[PDB]
Formats: sequence, structure tokens, C-alpha cells
Amino acid sequence: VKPNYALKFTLAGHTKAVSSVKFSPNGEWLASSSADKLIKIWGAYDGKFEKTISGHKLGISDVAWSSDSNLLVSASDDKTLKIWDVSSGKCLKTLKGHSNYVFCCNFNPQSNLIVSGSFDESVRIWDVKTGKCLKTLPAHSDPVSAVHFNRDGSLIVSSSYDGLCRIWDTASGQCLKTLNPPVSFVKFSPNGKYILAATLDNTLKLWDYSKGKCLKTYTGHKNEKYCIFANFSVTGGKWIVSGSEDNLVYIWNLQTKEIVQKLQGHTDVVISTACHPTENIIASAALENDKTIKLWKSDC
Ligand SMILES: OCc1c[nH]c(CCCc2ccccc2)n1
Ligand SMILES: [Cl-]
Repeated sequence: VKPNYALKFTLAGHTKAVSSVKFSPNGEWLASSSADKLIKIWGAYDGKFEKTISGHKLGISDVAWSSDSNLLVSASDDKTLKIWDVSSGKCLKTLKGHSNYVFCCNFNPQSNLIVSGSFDESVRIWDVKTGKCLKTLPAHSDPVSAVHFNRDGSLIVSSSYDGLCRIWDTASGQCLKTLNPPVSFVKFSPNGKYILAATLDNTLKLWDYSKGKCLKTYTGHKNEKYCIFANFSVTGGKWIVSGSEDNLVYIWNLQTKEIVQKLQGHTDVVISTACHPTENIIASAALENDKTIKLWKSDC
């Protein structure tokens, strides 16, 4: 069985490169971040523009939702993160402490913590309520490309241009495991047993966290320059989804590693993809020659 993702909506509005798209956990919204210093909120199902959220002084590299879909966090070149009330569009907290661009961010499942990764080579853990930095992890020896909490928030996985993926005990900040090309993206599988890692040699790899071994390798896409998001699609067939520097969305069969679909339409690097939490829907977003978000729907 292969998916049949077809274009449903093109979301225009950003005036520079889109950096990240994420579906709200309740499935209602897509959030987009951009080099244009803005967050935009869109209807997940009708693609309808809802609102612009502004306040960062420089471009945004990443955005992430709280578990209840009420808050966003953004990571910016202004060296801050901002926590946003999505309903009001208001900045609740500015998280200050990184000494260079903040590149990546995520809430834990409880959504009492935010993890961030920075060009300053550190991973920070922040208290959402106070906006204060709880821990600074001397995580890497080059810019941090991705940070992600596992299913219960007990672990953080980080990746870096230093070629390392590290797994951190959230509660203590201690490194549990180091899992040489630059690692441009990492995240835990929904069940937290696997880590998906991108390297800037046109390769995605599925790792068994507990055993520390590579189970699957996905190739055929172009990825030598940008930190391109990748996803587990789990609503229908079990796919791996990624953007690509050849302007396509790549979908692989997770088990067989065969490319099952390439989605055409973007006119620049597909930097970010997201999979809808309940429906067979993909969001894709592209760099500055395109600047659009596309919503795609499949029957499986
Ligand atoms: O965790 C992987 C990750 C986070 N953010 C990105 C996108 C980087 C590209 C980009 C940056 C700033 C403006 C426009 C585009 N990848
Ligand atoms: Cl996620």
C-alpha cells in the first residue's frame, strides 16, 4: 500500500523563508514561523489564515505547541525564545540566556518545561510559568540543530553539526548516551523507543535508543545544507516524511525504506514538514523563492 497525498491548500502570507510548520496537538491549527520575524496561525482543515503573532526583533527558526494547544514557543535569531498565548497573540515571557541564535525548541508533554538549542552550542531547559532558565547543558561543540522530549518528558534528544546525537536525563541534566557527518535533525518516535536522525550526507536513519543501533536508512532526497525536519506519519500507513533541497516532499515506507511518494509543487527547498495528529494530512513549507505552506491529504 502507498499513500496518495494530493494538494488541498496553498497558504501564502510570509514575506521571507518559512522555517517551521507544526500542527496543534488538538489538530485544529497549523503554526508557521519565518525569517520574516512572524508566527502565522492557519486552520488545519480549511487552510484559512487566522492571525499573525509578532514581537521578535529578528527571524524565527522554530515554533512549538504546548500539549493543550493554548501556548506557542518560538526560537529566534534575537537570541531569545518567546512564550505566546495563541488566543490573545500576547507574549507571556521572553526567555533570555542564550548567547547566540536560538535554533530549535519544544515543550515537554506536561508543558511545564521548554527545551531549546542554540548556535551557542548549549541546550537550555526553561520553566514555562516563571520564564527562568532551570538548566544549561554544555551539550555540543557546534550549533544545536534539534531538541525533542520523549513521550513522558523524562528524556531529551539533541543533535548538532558536531556529528553527535545525545540523550539527556531531563530531571538531572546528565547525558545518558551518545548515539561523523553533521546531524541536522533528531526526534523520538511516538512510543519513544526509536530516534529518527538526519545527517547532511542526504541520509535519514532510524535508531533503536535502548540498543544504540541503526535499524533503517532512508536515501534518495537531497540534504547537504539545511536542517530539514522529518516526521513519523502514523495516522494511516507507517511512513517517514521529510523535505528536500530538490523542492520535493519525500515519503518512505518505514519498514521497506522505498520512496512511496514525492510531492511536487514547491519552488524552493522544503525545509519543514509536519504530520497531522489524527488525519492523513501533511503540511510542507519552503524557503525564500517560494515562502508558501502547502496542505496535502491522503486516503491512507
Ligand atoms: O530542528 C530542526 C530545525 C529547526 N529549525 C529549522 C529550520 C532552519 C532554516 C531556517 C531558519 C531561519 C529562517 C528560515 C529558515 N530546522
Ligand atoms: Cl512533535
